[PDB]
Amino acid sequence: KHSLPDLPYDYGALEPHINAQIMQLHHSKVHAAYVNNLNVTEEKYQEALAKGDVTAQIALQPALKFNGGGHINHSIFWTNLSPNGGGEPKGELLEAIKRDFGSFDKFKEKLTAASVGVQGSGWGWLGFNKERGHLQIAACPNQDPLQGTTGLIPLLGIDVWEHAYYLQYKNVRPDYLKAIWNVINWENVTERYMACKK
Amino acid sequence: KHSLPDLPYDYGALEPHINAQIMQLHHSKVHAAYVNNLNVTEEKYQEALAKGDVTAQIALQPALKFNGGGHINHSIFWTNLSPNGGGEPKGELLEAIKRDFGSFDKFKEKLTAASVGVQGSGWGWLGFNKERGHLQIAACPNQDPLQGTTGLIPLLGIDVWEHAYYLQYKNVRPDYLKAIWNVINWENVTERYMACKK
Amino acid sequence: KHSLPDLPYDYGALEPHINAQIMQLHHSKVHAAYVNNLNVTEEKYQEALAKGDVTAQIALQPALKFNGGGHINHSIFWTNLSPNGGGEPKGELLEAIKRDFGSFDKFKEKLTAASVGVQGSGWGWLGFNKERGHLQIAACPNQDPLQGTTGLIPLLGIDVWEHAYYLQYKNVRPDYLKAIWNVINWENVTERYMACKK
Amino acid sequence: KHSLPDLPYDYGALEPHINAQIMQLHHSKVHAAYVNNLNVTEEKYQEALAKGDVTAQIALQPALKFNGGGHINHSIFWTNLSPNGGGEPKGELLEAIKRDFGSFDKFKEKLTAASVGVQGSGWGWLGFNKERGHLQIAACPNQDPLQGTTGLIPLLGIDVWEHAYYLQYKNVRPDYLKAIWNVINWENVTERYMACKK
Ligand SMILES: [Mn+2]
Ligand SMILES: [Mn+2]
Ligand SMILES: [Mn+2]
Ligand SMILES: [Mn+2]
Repeated sequence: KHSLPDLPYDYGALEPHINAQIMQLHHSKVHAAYVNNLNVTEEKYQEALAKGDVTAQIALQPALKFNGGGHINHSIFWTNLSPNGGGEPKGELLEAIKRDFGSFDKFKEKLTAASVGVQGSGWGWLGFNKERGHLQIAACPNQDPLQGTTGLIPLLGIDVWEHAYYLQYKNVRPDYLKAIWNVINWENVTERYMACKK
Repeated sequence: KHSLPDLPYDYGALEPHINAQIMQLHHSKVHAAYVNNLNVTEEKYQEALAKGDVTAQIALQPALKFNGGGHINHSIFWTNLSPNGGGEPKGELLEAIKRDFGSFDKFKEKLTAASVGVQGSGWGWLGFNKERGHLQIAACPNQDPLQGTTGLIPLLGIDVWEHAYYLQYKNVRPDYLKAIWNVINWENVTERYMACKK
Repeated sequence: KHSLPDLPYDYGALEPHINAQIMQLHHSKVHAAYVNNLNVTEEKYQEALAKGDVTAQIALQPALKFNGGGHINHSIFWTNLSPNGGGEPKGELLEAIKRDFGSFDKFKEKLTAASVGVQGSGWGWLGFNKERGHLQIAACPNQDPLQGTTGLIPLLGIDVWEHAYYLQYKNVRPDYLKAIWNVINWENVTERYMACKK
Repeated sequence: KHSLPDLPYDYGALEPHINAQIMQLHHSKVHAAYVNNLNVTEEKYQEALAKGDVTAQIALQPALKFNGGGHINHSIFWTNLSPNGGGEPKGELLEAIKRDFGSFDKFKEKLTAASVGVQGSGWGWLGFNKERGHLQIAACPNQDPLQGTTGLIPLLGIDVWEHAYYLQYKNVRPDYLKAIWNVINWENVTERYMACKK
């Protein structure tokens, strides 16, 4: 059974960058629903699979990708943030960012560009391309997860669904992007990067 | 030059169903941006068309559908609402709804179902199918407009992008759907229906 | 385990409308590959689901929909055709057609148009909408199956992938559509209709 | 007005790798139809844009991308091939390849895989990412053009629509891919590369 992970910090720990109301709803309501809905969807698919009902399996795909991706995405997202986040990464991760994007600041502009560019709901990602052996930026629609749909290993995700910023930044998504850099947990992003170090 | 239409009522005229803050931002900020961005996009396409630059024309499609659809959708939406809305339609429109959906209440449940079912950003629509000569319910993603992408003539649209309800109803989209029925301008929906009366 | 069904007739039974080379290749190579790949994909999904590996489940969706859809679609297609087919249907089906499309000829026009309209690979379908309780024509891309993706019940499908007609009709898909009417198994289409209209 | 370019060689010049019947049909019928439909669609767009008819502009997008993309893609494809082609490229291009893909053979493996991987109709491409300043392989569905939809610059395209190989290789797309390497115009691919790498 999939389960809702606890936040690594309190709901108001990312203030004033992301306020407590957004965090509380985002975790206890939005993420929570994806987990429960994912479990329900998985149970329906085992039944469909057991009966060899291909039509049912296909009909369940949107729910599985949506709720499953929702669980995958938010689980990573919480770990990507920290009250003591911000600044820049060091060592290998930093060198890779410099190598692949020119400089840390350029990288921030490129991931900001990808995140602000999402039309409708979605996510901006810094991922790792195993085949090419380098970092790569990508944007995903709705809850479509990065690895499941592109093969890239997620390192840092920026949720740009309106439920992630509208209460506080209203329609000005760039203000939200501006603020989130202050709470990025580069320690976690570095750990995920080193995890694909092969 | 496309322009931002004035609202047919004040920003707080739909209270308590849709609060003033949502309306003020939705119209003066969200719709406004689509109009300006649409004008910019159209100007780029005339240049691309004049030079016969097919690649540029294709690259501009997402911006044109997104901002153009945004303008089309919101323009219709404002006219679909009224402080003195609610209740049920009469005459032909009502008979068609009964004929095509069984009853007015069933119709409300079906359009509610379509609207709540949108994964991510989008719209729920009651449209008119000219070929079949009957009403039809459809859901559209992001700002993809009803007529431009399905051929159905829009009669009533329900915006389910989070910027349309999150500030007030948070993650509970069904509460928003529950409330909006109280401000539907059936007089306008009837006018649009009679407009395809041929 | 899914299996390749035998054709209900000889590979050259549909001559001269659909030649024997196309039929033999379509059944013994094309459909067979979808069956094989479906079995492979389904088993990978069994493992992924057992491990609660959401990323793997999602990554397998394109292969499951494509190959699963391929199996569903071609299985129905073989039964929709017959060496003694052609002409028009009778009874309730014919009544539904004239009623929902005006006449049999207008119906041919609509389904032909939907099939010829597919850009790229896909299928044209005459289906049954259990919700509205009436017939409905739809087009599906690649191997996306009718019921699994639209909820409509398949009654008659027209495969417009190039492998279904290139060898014989070359780029003239309209000639292929005109010819296929001569081999439609209306008896089978009637069964499928009476089956969901109980 | 867009025009159908003459082929840079005889229809049977690529024998036995791609037969003359496929070449003649592909150029004189398939590509020709895209050109004709593109001109028709572009003119309708001129009218729609002049009237500020956003709905019509949006409704025309599928036809413009499909036919416009068709023209762009096939125009490049003819130049990427040659009767005296085959072998490997030299100089900077070859350096970029081994560098970005490991070796020429690994590159063939990657592009072949991308091309054979297309489910339904589409293209496999070796492109140039001006942003990262390196080569990049991508697959595009139907006639969606490489630059217009991904921003990457096309260097070499492999058409994997069934009309490009069914007549000769039947359902065995891998045999088609193996054969096409013998006619790649590396001289042309080099030009396109040096052109965007200025
Ligand atoms: Mn979220
Ligand atoms: Mn809106
Ligand atoms: Mn087929
Ligand atoms: Mn082609």
